Order: sequence, then structure tokens, then C-alpha cells
Amino acid sequence: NPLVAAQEKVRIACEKLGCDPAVYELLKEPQRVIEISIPVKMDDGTVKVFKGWRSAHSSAVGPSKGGVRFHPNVNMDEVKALSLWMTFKGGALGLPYGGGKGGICVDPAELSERELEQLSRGWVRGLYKYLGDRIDIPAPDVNTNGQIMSWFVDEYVKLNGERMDIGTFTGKPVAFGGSEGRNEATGFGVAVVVRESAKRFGIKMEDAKIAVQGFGNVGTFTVKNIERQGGKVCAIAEWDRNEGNYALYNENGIDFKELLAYKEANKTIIVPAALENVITGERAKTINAKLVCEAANGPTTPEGDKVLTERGINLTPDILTNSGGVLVSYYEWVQNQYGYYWTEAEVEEKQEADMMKAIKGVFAVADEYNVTLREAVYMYAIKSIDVAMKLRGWY
Amino acid sequence: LNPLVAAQEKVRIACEKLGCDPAVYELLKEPQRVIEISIPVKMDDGTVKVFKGWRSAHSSAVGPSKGGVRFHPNVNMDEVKALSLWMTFKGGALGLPYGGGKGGICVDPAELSERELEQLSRGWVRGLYKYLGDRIDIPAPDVNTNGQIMSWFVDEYVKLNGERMDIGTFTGKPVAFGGSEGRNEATGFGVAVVVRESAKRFGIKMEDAKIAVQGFGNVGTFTVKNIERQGGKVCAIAEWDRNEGNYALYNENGIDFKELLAYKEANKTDIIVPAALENVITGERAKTINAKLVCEAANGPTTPEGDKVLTERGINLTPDILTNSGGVLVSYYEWVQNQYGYYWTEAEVEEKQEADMMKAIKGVFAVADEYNVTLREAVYMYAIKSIDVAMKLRGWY
Amino acid sequence: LNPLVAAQEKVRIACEKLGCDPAVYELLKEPQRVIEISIPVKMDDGTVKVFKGWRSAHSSAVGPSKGGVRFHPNVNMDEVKALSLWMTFKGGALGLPYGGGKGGICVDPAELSERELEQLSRGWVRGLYKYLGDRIDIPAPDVNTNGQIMSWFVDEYVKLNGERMDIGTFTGKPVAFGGSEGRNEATGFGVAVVVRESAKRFGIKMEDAKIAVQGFGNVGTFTVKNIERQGGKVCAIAEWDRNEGNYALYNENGIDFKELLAYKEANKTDIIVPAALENVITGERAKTINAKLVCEAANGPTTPEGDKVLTERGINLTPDILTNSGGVLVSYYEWVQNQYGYYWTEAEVEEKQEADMMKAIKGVFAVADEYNVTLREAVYMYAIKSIDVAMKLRGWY
Amino acid sequence: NPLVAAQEKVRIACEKLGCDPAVYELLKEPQRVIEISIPVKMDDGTVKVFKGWRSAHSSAVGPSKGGVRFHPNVNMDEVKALSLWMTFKGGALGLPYGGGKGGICVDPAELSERELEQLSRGWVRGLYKYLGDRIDIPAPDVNTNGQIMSWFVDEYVKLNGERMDIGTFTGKPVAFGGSEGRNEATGFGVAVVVRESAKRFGIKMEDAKIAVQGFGNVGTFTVKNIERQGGKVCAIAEWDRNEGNYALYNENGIDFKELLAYKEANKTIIVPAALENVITGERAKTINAKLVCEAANGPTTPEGDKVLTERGINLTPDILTNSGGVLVSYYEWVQNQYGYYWTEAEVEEKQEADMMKAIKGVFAVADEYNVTLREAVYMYAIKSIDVAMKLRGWY
Amino acid sequence: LNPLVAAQEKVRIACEKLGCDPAVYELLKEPQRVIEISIPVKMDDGTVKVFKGWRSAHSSAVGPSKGGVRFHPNVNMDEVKALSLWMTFKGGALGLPYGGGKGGICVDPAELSERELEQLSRGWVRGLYKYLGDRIDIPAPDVNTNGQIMSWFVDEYVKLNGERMDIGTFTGKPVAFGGSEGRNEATGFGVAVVVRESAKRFGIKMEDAKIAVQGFGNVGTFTVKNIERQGGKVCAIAEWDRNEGNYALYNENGIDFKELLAYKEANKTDIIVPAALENVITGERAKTINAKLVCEAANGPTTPEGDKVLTERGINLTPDILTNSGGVLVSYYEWVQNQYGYYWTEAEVEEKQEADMMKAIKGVFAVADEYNVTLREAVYMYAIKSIDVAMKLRGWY
Repeated sequence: NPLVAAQEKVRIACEKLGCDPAVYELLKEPQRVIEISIPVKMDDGTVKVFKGWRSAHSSAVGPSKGGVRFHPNVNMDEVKALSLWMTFKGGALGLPYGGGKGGICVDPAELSERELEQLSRGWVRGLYKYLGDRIDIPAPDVNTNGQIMSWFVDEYVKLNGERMDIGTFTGKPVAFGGSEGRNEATGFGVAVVVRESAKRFGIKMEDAKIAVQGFGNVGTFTVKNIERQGGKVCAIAEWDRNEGNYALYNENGIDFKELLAYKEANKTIIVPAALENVITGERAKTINAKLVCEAANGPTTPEGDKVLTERGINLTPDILTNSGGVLVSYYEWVQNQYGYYWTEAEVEEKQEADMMKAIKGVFAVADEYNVTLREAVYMYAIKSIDVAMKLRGWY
Repeated sequence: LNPLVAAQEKVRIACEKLGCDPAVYELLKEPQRVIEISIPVKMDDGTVKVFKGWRSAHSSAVGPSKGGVRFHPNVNMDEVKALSLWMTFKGGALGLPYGGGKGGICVDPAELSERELEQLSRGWVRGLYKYLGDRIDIPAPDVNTNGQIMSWFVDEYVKLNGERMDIGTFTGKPVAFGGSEGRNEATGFGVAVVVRESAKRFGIKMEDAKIAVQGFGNVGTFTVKNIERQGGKVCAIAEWDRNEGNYALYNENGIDFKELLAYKEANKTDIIVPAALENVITGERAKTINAKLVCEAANGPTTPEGDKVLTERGINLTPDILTNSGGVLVSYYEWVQNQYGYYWTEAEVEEKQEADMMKAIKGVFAVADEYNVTLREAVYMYAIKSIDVAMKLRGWY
Repeated sequence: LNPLVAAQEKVRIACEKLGCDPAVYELLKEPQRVIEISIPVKMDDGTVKVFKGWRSAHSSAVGPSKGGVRFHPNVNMDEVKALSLWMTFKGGALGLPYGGGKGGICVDPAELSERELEQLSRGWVRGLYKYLGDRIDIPAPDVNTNGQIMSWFVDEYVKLNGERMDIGTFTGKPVAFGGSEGRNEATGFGVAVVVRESAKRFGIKMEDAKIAVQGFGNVGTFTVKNIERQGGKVCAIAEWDRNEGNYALYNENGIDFKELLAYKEANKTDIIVPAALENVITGERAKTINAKLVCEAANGPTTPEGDKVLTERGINLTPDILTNSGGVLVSYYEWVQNQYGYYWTEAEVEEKQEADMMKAIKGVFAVADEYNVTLREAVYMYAIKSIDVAMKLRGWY
Repeated sequence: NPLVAAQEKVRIACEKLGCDPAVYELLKEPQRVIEISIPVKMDDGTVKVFKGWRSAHSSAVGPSKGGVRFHPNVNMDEVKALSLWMTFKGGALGLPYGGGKGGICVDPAELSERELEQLSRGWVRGLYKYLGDRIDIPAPDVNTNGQIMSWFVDEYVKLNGERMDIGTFTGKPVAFGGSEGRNEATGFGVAVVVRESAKRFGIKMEDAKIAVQGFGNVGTFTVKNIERQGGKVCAIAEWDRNEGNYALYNENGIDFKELLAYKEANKTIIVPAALENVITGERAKTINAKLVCEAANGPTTPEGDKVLTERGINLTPDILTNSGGVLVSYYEWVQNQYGYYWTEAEVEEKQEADMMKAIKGVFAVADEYNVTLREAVYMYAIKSIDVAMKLRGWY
Repeated sequence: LNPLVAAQEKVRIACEKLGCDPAVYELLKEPQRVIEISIPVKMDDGTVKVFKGWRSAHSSAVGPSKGGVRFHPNVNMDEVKALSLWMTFKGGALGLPYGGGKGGICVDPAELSERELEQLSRGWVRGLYKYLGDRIDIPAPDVNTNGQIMSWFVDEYVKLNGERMDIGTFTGKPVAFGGSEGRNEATGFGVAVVVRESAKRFGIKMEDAKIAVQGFGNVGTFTVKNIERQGGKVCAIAEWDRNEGNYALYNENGIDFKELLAYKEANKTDIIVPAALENVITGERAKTINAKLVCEAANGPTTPEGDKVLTERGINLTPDILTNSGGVLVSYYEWVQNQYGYYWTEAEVEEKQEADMMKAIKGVFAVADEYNVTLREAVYMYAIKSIDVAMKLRGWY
């Protein structure tokens, strides 16, 4: 199922680009998918075998890269679809990668932490020959973190002739060859994307106030960097239990510094963070903004997008706006390659440079093929993936 | 219906009568590794069509993985998964130092040009080579593949393998290119051996009871041949045309194999050995039968309903998996010869082939005598039993 | 005292009577390579204990390194260094294409849980794998290790080896997992062969002179067996209990091996073959003895003081290293079978085993006849002589 | 013998940190030590076999790194101990390495220079499979230099499938992929460390005059950079033969420029360069300074340290103060990895940045665990090594 | 003149009478790969002289490449290219799973010290090792090289090969270092076998017709030996001195090999077998001859003018390439033994050697009978024919 959606993005993109039919044919599906049976000797002394996958969607432009999921919903079609999405996520930035992804159909909640390690090691032990800092680079996704990555790296090295190719997995702890600027990367990304969009649509940052929906990891750090960049946020929005779907508002902007401080202790234009499918056809018709900046994946439905265009509202698409995270993930890999590590300031400096480069591209394409930013970003990714496949002789 | 369940059920049933640990089934339930690839072909008209391909390593418990590659349009992930499980059985039955593997490409090779076919074959290797090798996983021919495809496989593989000619990474090669003697008539030789030892063990003397062979295909051709080669002879054949359905020649004293085969050139046309097709010997054919012994040469000819009456009617049965395993036995020999690069003669191959068939027979019988059950349920048990030991020793549970 | 000196002295003495170059001793003085590792184990209670482990490659002059792994609490670097030197001898004595190697872990495996024991074993491999391989260095069982540890060794090694099943990287495996037939009774078969050829060469006919075997352990059990298998027979045994010390049965005409072994089940209880322990045959036991020939089956039973009187008393002696080398001979065969992956039968293994023992015997005798000295000092010379040639050819001096 | 001393540093450190008992157990001893017999066909046509070692103490944090010794005193226990010291030396800086070291029990004085090469090549030929720019990286120590490193690299490459992983050995000549800033690195390090210490203890550099004991390689270049950094040295100190234990003093600072010039031609607060165990209990009680900056390894004895604390005298420990050398050694390896080479100015710029980062860390720890700089630096190293071992799953 | 043209012409002529595809010649026209290296030697006086060296892989169509290394001052790229082409023939003639390879160093080893010679040899390997290996390309001795150089080759190669002792990467090793029995007298044994089967096929009984051997070199020594070993005997020899030119002993009844060889120690001095030199049997020597059969043991003794009259005079001729191929046959066996690391006895080597020579003879004859032409033009056709099949299967055209 989930594959059609992403195939669609390609063939729509390819359709407006006018590229060769091979492009779609080659991009239609992953270059390689491995499915393995990972036995775990469970704590009670038992064996349960868990299914795992890694799907390399593309290596046209560079080595493959994307995260690993420990969900019970993951199956081959999930990973196939998700890795295709990755190829977009990457090319959008113009990174020298292609899409990859993996997962294990597990409920990690059911597992002991030695059991969980054994599974993680067992995953690598199943695929290592098709992984490496210049083949395919896994990273965290749902239910995985720097702890799993650290287990992945340990076992990988052992398998790898002891050569510490630590950039074979990103999303590592700084304590173990990860990178600064990680945790607040995406939020920093969004804030940069907001300013340049506004600037390009004739809006001055310090001069128009802003609404951010949701205050998770993204959100928290997008309001932060809006302040860091001379702007400020009047309307937030958030959810509880205990009310649900509520909204803060302390007038000439909510102080991020002091609001964040209250999440500790209390645990309690438009940027949607938080959840998907908020902003549907009949939600879009109700608001008042000249610009929408998607920070969450999803927000606007294909129906919503339609009215925005007619209502005269511009929209920067998730894939671009929230790509700072993977941008920083890429930096981590770079630092691993020559083994020199950057500072938070150095990471931000580059992060701003590169986001702006990617923005410039998506805009240039929209201006040229005369269409939406959402349909431009996907075209930007396909366009450069196309060049590489043709050069390499794949068609 | 999903082909895996049948394969899995054979495991479930075998493990159940063996009394082995529940992990055994859990570990054997599914392949250790399956790779699915997208193989692009630049077609002759200058076009790209991408074909899906698979290799499924079912098990390496006992040794490296081994099994054939299919170029059918019906092949999909479930096919290969199931098939490779069947291979694990096929192998263990003989007690070979392998595990089951299999691969395929969803293609209609008929639709392909022969440079297109090569590019596909090379493209298949180029997709998986890192999980292939004479000591990882060894592909061989299956439906729509032959020694020509293997030869393309080997060429591309060597290129990818740092130029080291590990030619035993693919079996079913031509003699002209590091294949082995005794190949073409291996299975037929196999079944004949098994026919004699079965009879002997069930109190039947070979030269002393006449025999029926259903089918005179490759298998049948060479099974009647070696029955003659081993002192016996075949009275009743059986075969199909177009132009008249199931017929059965019967020249009483037997009919020469030598003269009969000679007439298939030019003309193009006690106990029992079914060759040819499956699902002969249904419930109501197994009532009409008059024999003390059935020797399966084709895969199939067992309606599990048929098996039931045979047991009550007092008729013994040697199961395909064992009886027709000479082919893979010889495929194994090829791999051996590739490893130290010394090549055996047709006579040397047969000598070993007899030795080893007899070893495997003795094993299946010993098990049947011990766990007090059918040869068919014994052979599967024989395979699981030894796969089990290895998994335990290796620490898999 | 440092176990190396004894091993080294054997080199010093051999080189001295051979007249070989001083480099020979200098090069053989010590292992080419010793790795010492810290193996962490996450203990069952959730704890970490780190165990020291070693592998010592003494020599690869003649071929890859080979020797067993010890799980004793007494093992230390000097043990392994010395032991691996002894292996170089053990091997060359037979004229095998190996050099000496050995390893160990300073552990009391008794103190360990069996998942703990596995993690240790796997952890040992994980520490050294880059200097192991079927053509670098091949570990086997020694004290407190068996085919179970080898099977764990092999599993982890394969994982580390890019999934290539080079199973001949460890010998002493179960038949069920690529081990070899003839293993368990190899040494016993060995000594029996040597017993006959020695006698023959010293003018004694096998069926024609009765024999004494000290000890009926594994070794002794299978040495009396094959003495019977080879036309001879044993009158006097000898054994130990708890519950009465050194006793010796003597059923004159000989006593069946067949019936005797059968009584060890249920009951749990001319010339000479010492099995069992070392330092039997002291100076004052070698005065009381009445035999024309001694065949060492145990390592040890030579007080160098004892050897002295035997020579003057006119008593010949085949040294352990040669007489009991059938075990490693069969360990070698296993490795061979692993290389081309074809497995030999117990009969095929014995046939070769006899052939090769006789080849090695002939060599040791030829040397003794030439350099005009004892079999014990001849065997060590035999080993050094061929190791020497290789070092010279290879350009090591 | 020499091992207890270093084990002690760990268990004292671990004791005040409060880390898990596994930490000490795992750090107690090297992860791997190889002992080899290196035959040399001597010039007269003879064979002498020399013993050699490489001890990888730790790779927790990164690949192993440390030097090779050609002394007759080197034995397994030396190398074990020394590689443990390396793990400290490294982590002190927070470098992505762990400790390694090697040696050959030889008197290189007894050897011809073709003999010496044959030994050096023979050393690599003995261990190469456990060396590499991402396993274990050897460097010079006593009796070894860039000439030995160059022999190591030549043979290594040959063994390595011809792949020029030249960062497998550091301390190479600039002429062969070494790095600028090498020779005067440690001296540059010390000078930086002096200024920041003073600054943190309320002393202005140009404003208080300084004593440096010894004028070797260190010393020479520490007075140099003191001048380079606005300070200046009044009292030196040095040794001859021919007097021994003497001291210069040309008043408002000795001109480094002109003094150095006189070593050519003539061959003839507190920074001890030169030798060990100067500053014992009864030497410490005799001087007058608010700060001691160890440039030599050793100076202050456990007895001396005691009175300094009570007498109110602060002390920056060798391991930190003199670590610029290895800092630059690390840079060399970085440059080897992507094959771009830095300038002396670029090396110094980074060198100052990173020393200051490491200083900041050691101070932060001392301020937190409320103890001496000497006991803080060792704690700093263990602390980060600890995190990595736990992440990687080693306990 | 360029040595390649002669080699190439043999291909051109063979392909022409076979009727094979034009690609066959195009692909075989030249080596697949030639490496030329500059080997620096630090000379004893402390100096540097750089020697040129080559390895030329002509073909790997059928298997890995194999052929010897030359230390002559005449060796250049064209020599090695041509020579390796000749190797492809030499090999295929026997039907071995190899292709042709060859190497050399333009040196006068006479001018070299023996540590200098070693450094050169090691330096040669160090230059090419990545395109050598027991399954890529296997070097052996040729002019001015022996088992000593091979032993240096092997030592350096192992070092470069991650310490894996793939010793079958070089053949022509000493028995003392993984060489093979039967080596030294292989070719002589070869020619004797071929002598008998030729005679038999041309209606001549061995014990029943006396024989002439030109030359009593290594080849000749062991060809008269095995003629005796096979029931025949030699009347006329022939040999050269200094001190009198071409002479020929004739002790009628034959003259013992045993006693004759014994006199070469101390003294240092029907149908026909030329050993020794080439270009004996010119046009005007082939008119003066009285024999029904010529068996070439030396490479050469065929003025293509000579061949012409032999055919018309009615005299049959077995060509060098086939007759003297026992040497390389045994070189192959060595490689086999290295692969699984089990070593054969001189008797076992001869047994196989006879079997395989007879197989190759049978092939060359079958071809000659089919394409109705000379044995000399048949053997080359035999080699091309099987190389052809492989190239086609592998997809090379």
C-alpha cells in the first residue's frame, strides 16, 4: 500500500519535468532489499525470531542513507516506501546520498534491554556486507536512538575487520563520534527556512508575528531560533488530557526562554509542528496568513493545498522545511570520514549556508517550471537524481 | 494459497514426531536471508525494463547454502522462500554439508533476446554477489536455466570476485567449463540404485521381479537404463502424446532400453516407478494398483490421500526427495571437484554416487525402524534431525 | 620453573646432533607470534569479569599453524609458548604440512554457566580472528575443550569471516558439523600400528608375543582393541581405583577386549605399552622390567633417568610423540576434508591412517639408523630436519 | 611493575568519579597485546631475532594510538603500562582515540642502518593485520623518528594491497605526509596552557615574570611562545659537565631569539621542562610561586604535590600541559584521511582552540568534583572513556 | 623477428581448419593482461640497479593462468607474450583447467649475489602480487629458475597475502615445501606412456620393436628408464661431448638403463625419440631416416620442411607439446594437492599420470581421425577447440 503514494510523487514529478520514461522505471522501486530472520535467545532461555529489513532505494547520486524502525507495523512495503521517501528527503538538500531505510517488526516495549541489544547486534550480523560508510548508512527512526546506533556500531566494527568506520551509522551520541547541533537541528532548519521564505515573499522577519502549532522537539526549537533570528512568536498551540487542543498566547510573543523553563516543573504566519493532516480543505478555508511553513511531515492534505493556491497563500513543504535534521546527520558522517569534529557554532554556520543553497534551488525550479513549492521540491530531487543515472549509464 | 505453508508444515510435522525443541521449528520456520533486487536491462531497441530477482538463503546451519535459480513468470518472494526451504530438506536427506538456498527472476525468458538474457543474468549476479560464494551460497540451474546461464553467472561473478576463479560458486556448469561427468544421467542412476536397495530390504530380488515405469522423460529414460545396468529390467513403460493420451508399452520379457531409445530418435515417440507428472496415484488410482513397492522418481505422485491407502493396502513407498536426489548428489560432487580443482571420471562419479546413495538410504531406513513410521515421514525427520544437531552445537538455541 | 626451557632444550639437543646452522635454534627458540587478549564476559548476574586468553603461533615454516586451546586455571603465556613449541614437534614428527600453534584461556570453566562459557568462547575468537584461518592458524581441542567449544568457535568465526564457511579453521569438530570419522579411536589405532611395525623391525611377530598395557583409559581402551584388530592380543592390563590402587588383570590367553569393555559398562571398573600417567618407568622401575620393547602411548613415561638404563639393559623404546600421534593425524585429515568439503568413511580414514603412520615410522627409523642414536632423539631430529629445510628455502636465514 | 602505577591512576580516578566497578575491570588491562619474534639477517650474514610488541590498550572512544620504543629496557609490562598512560594522554584532550603503544627490545646503537630498516620492516610484517589508520596508529617514541615511521609506512603499504593509508603512522616528515607545526607543538601547547591557567588564577601574562627549568626541545619552544604570547621569561636553568645544574638570567627576560642563536655555535611562576622527580617534598617547600606548569613528564612527586596544596600553590599537570605534541600528531592523521595538508598558521590556530577546549574541561571537572587539577585530568579522561564503553554495550 | 607471430600463426592455422568463429582468433591473438614492472635492487656494494620484469596472463578462459618465470637476459615483453600463448596450448593439450601465463626478468642471474637474487625475486612478487594467486595466475619455474626461487616467491607472496598460505600460487616447489612427488622424472614418464600408446595405435608392440633416443639429458635419462619400466627397451642412444661430437652407443640387446646411468656417475659421460636439441630432423635428415614412428620429447625437432617428407614417406609423428607434457601434468597435480593440502605418493602420482596422459592422447587421436589430419595439427586444434567452447559459454563473443 504505502508504496503507491511515493511512486506517485515520482511519476507526477517526472511528468512535469518531462524526463525520460526510464527515470520512473528505475526509481519505481528499491535497488536492493534484504529481509532477515534474527534469532534472539531470550532471557528465560528461549528463541524468538524477529523479521528485519534494509532497503537501499537508490545509490545513483551517492551511498544510501536512512533510518531504522522498531515498530510492530513495519513490513517490507513500509521500508520500501520509506526508503523511496528518503531519496526525496536527501536530493531535496542535494546531498551526495540516495535513499535507504530499515526496520525490525518488533514491539521493543516487550523486550528486556539485553534482549534489545541482542536483536540490534543480530540485525547488523544479518546484513553487514551491504552496509558501510560508502555503501549504506543507517540512522535512528521511530523507537531507535543513539543507544541502538552505538550497538550497531560496536557489532559492525567487529564484523568489519576491526576498522572503525564509525560513519557507517549516524545519529550517534557526541560521546561516541556523533556531532554537535544534532538535537536542535531541525528546529534551526525551519527557522532559517521561515526567514528566507518570508524575505522572498516580501515579509520582514522582525516585522510580522507568527503562529507555531505544537511544541514537541520541533516547535520548541523552531520558536527558539525564530527569536535567535530577530523574529518572535505570538500564538503557539499544544495538546493535553486534561483539555486537549489548547493554545497559549502571552501577547507580543511568548518568551521561549521562560516558557521552556515551565515545561520543566510542569510538563505542560503559520508553522505546523506536531501532527499530520491538520489543515484539510475546510481547515485551510478558516485561517488568515500569507505563508505556511510545514515543520511536521504531513500537515496540509492534497485537498488543503488546493484552496491555499486559490486563496493566495504560499507554502513551504515539510521535506524542505524540516530537513535540517538530516542535514546535520550528513555532517556527522562527514566528520567521521576524516575524523575531525565540528563545534555547535561551526555546525550552525554551515547549516545556514546549505539550507539557503537548497532553498535557492527549490525556488529556482518553481520559477522555471512555473509551479508550487511542493511540486518543485520533488522535481528538484528527481532532476538531479536523473542526471546521475544518465551519466553513470543506467539508461 | 502460500507455498510456504506446505513446506513449513513438513517441518512442523517432522519436529513433532522427532520431539525436538520448539526453537527448531522457530528457526527453520523461515529463511535466514532473502535479497530482492531490481535488475535493469538496456533492451535491444534501447529501452529499460527492470526485472525483479531474488535469492533466498534458507539455512546455512549444516554448511553453505545451495539451490537453483528460476526464470519463470510465476516466481515471487513466497515461491523462492518455500522452494529454498524444500532445498534444505533435499540436501539434508542426503546428509550433504549444505543448507537450502534458492533464487529466481520474474521474467518470461521467451520474451527475451539472447544478449538481453545475458545482461539479465549478469545483472542478477551484480545485484547479490556479496552474499554468494563457493562457501556462502551456491546457485545451480532450475526451471528455464541451464549451464549457459550458469556460465554467464560464473563469468560476471569472477569479475566481481577480484578475478579469483571460485567456479564452484555455481554448479550445473558444462563439463567444458568445470562441470562434472555423470550429470545428465545422475538422477536416473540415483533412482535405479534406490530401487534395488528398497527391493532388497523388502525381500525382492532385482533380476527376479519385473517393473513398471510411468514416463520416459529424461528421468525415465535413465532409470530404465540403469535398471538394466543393474541386472533388472522393465516390462511396462507408459508415456503421453497428442495424438493419443496415456498409453503403456509392454514387451513382456522387458524391451531393450538400447533399442527403445534408438526409436525415440527418428520417431520422436512386481513393482512400480512413477516418473513424469505429479498427482498420478490419487486416492482411487492407489486402490486399483497391484504392486508391493512404489518408487517415486518424479516429485509429486502422492496424493496424501493416496499414501493413506498404500499403508493399509500394505504397499511400501520410497519418497521422491530421497529416490530422485542423485542429481543434486552429482551437483555436490561438481562443487567438490571445483574446490581442489581435480575432475572425476564418469566411472569414478558413479562409484561414489552408489556409495553415497546407499549411505543415505541406510539412514532413512534406520530412522523409520527407530521412530516406527513411513519412509516419507522418515526422510524429512532424517533431514531435520541432523540440521537440529548443528543449530544446537553452533549455539543457535 | 619455566616450561619453555624443556621445549627449547629439545631443540638445542636436536640441532646439536643434526649439526644444523645456529640460526635454526635462534629462529625456533621462540614463537613467531603471540597474542594476549582481555575477554570481557557479561556474567549471568549482570557483571563483568575479564578473562585473559592467548594464541601462540610457534611456527609456520612448513605450513599453517595448528594446535589446541586450553581452558585451565594454570595456563599463562609461558604455558602456551612452550606448548605450541611442543606442537611444532608433534606435527613435524608426522611430516604434516603444519607448524606448531596453541592457545588457552586462564579460566576455571567449572565456575562458569554454559551461556557464560559460550560468550567466553565467542569472545576469544572475537579477540584474535584476524590471525586465524584454515590457512593461517588452526585451533583444536585441548584440556577442558571439546567439539562443543569448537562449534562455538566456528560459528563466531564464520560471522567474522564475511560469512564464508571456512570450517577447517577449527578441527576437533563433531561429525555432525564437519568433523571427521575415526576421531575418537584415532590415537589408539595409531599406537597399535606403531606397536606392530616396531616389533616387526626389532624381530618380533605380533601374534607371537604377548603384551602389557598400563592403563585402560580412552587411549588404552582403543590400543588393546586394535592390537586384537591386528592379530595380536594383550595378556596384562593395569588400572587404578579408590578402593585399591595400581592393580593388573591377567587372563593369560589375553582376555577379550570385546567382553572386557562390556564389563566397564555397568561395573564402571614379551613387551609393554604404558598408557595412563607420566613418570611411571622411573630409574628403579626400569631395572625391574622384563621386555624387549616399550611403546609410549601416554605422553611422559620416561624419567630421562629411566631412558638411560633401558639403552644399557638393551630395551628399545618408541617415544610418545610418534606412537600417540594418530589423533593429530586424524585432526589433519579433518582439515583436508574441510578444504574440498568431501568427507571420508571410518574405513577410508583408517586405510590412510595406517599408510601415513607407516611413512612417519619409516622416517624416524631411517634417521636413527643414519645418525646412529635412540628413537626418542631421532624423532625430534626428524621434525627439526624438515622444519630446517623449509626455513632455509623460504629465506629465513 | 610499571603497570601498577597506571592501574592506580584509573582506580583512584574511578573511585572519586563513583563510576561502575566494570570501568576499572575493563580498563585494568590492554584489549590486545601482540608479541613477535623479528628475525634479522645481519650484515655479516647471521640471524638475530629481536622481540617486539604492540599493545592496544583501548579502542572504546576511537582507534588506538601511541608510539614505538627501541630501548633495551622495553618488555611486555613496559608497553602494557605505557599504552595505558596513552589512553589517559589521549582522553585528556578528548581525541577520538584510545591508547596504544609498541616497542622492540633492541639497542639500535648496536645496529647497522640496513639492519635497522630490516628490523623496522620486520616489525610491521609481524603485526600489520592489527594496524591501520582506523584500527591502531603507531608514532615515534624513544629511539624512533620520522625515518623509522617512513620505513613503517613503506612496508605497511606493500602489505596493505598498495593502498596508501599513510595516516596509519604519524610523526612522519612533512616531506612524506607529516604535518606542519610538529617540532614546536608541545612548546606551543605549554605556552597556551600557561596563559589560560594564569588567567584563571588571576594572573596577567605580560604582568608576571616566569621561570623555566631546562632548555631541551620543550623549554626552547615554551619560552619562545611565552614571548609570542606577550609574556616573557626572566629565570631559565639548565645543565652542563663542566658545572652541571646551572642557571642563566639576563634580567627583564632572556631574549629567546638571541639565546637560541648562542646554542648554535656554543652548544651551551615555574615551568619544569627537562627531567623527572625535580620538585620533591623538600624542594617544593623552598620556592615561591603561585603556579606550577609541568612541561616535563614527572616533575612533582606525590610528596611534593601534598605541600603545594597546603602552601597554596596551584599546579597544571604534565599530561594536560605537554599534550600539544599529540594534539598535532592527531592533526597529521586528520590531514592524511582526506589528504589535504594544513599550514603552520592553520595548525597553530586549531591548536590554540583545542588546547583551550581541553583546559576548560579539566577545570570544569575540578570545580565540580572539588579537587586538584592533577586528579581532575585523569578523571576527565576516565569519564569520557566510561560513557563510550557503556554506550557500546561493553558493560 | 617477433616470437609472437609464430605462436599466433599456430592459432590462425588451427582456427582455420576447425572452422571456428573469427572472434576466436581475435580473442586469442594476444594476452588478456601484461604487467611490466621496475624492480629496484639495493646491491651488495650499496647501489641501486632496477631490473625489468613481466607477467603475461594469456588466457583464463578455461581456468586460472599458469606458466613459468624466466631469468634470461633475452627476455622482453614479446618473449613473454609469445611464451604465454604457447602455454595456453601446452595446457589445453592436456585439457587442464588452466589458461596460459608466463613471466620473466631481464637479468643475468650469473651477475648476481644470492642475497641480490632473493631481493630481485621478492621484488618481482612485490610488483605484481595483486594479479597472482592460486585461482588467478600460478607461476612455476622456467629457464634459470628453480624451487629455490619459487620458495622465495611463496614466502613474499604469503606475507603480502594477509598471511594466508596459498602455497599452490607457485608450483615447482621442493617436496620439502609443499611440492609434489614424481616431479623430477615426470616428463620422461610422460613420453614413455605416449611412446607405448602411439605404437599400440599404429600397430607396434612395445617389447617387440627396438627404439632410438637422441639425447640422454634429464628427459632422455628418464624416457629410456620408463621404456624399460613399461616392457620395452632402447638399443640406440646418441649424445654429445667436446671431445667428439654427436656419437651413438648401441649395445644391441638394448643396454641396461640401470648400469648406463651408473656410468654417467663417475665417468660424467623400429622407431625413434628425439630428445636434446631442436632442428635435428631437418629436410635432409628426414630423408635418411628408417622408422615408422617419431616421438618428440624435445621441443623443436621439426623443421616444418621435415614434417612434410615424413607424411609422404609414411612416417607418423607424435608432437612435443603432447609427448613431453607430463612435467606440467605433474605441476598441475602439485597445485591440486596444495588446494586441499593432501600430498600424493610417487606411485599415486604415476597412476594418475598414466590415466591422464592416456585421456589426452585419446583426445588428440579422436580429433585427427575426425578432421582427417596430422597429430601435430590435431593437438593445436584440440587445445583451441576446448578454449573456444569456454569463451563462447562465458560470453566472450
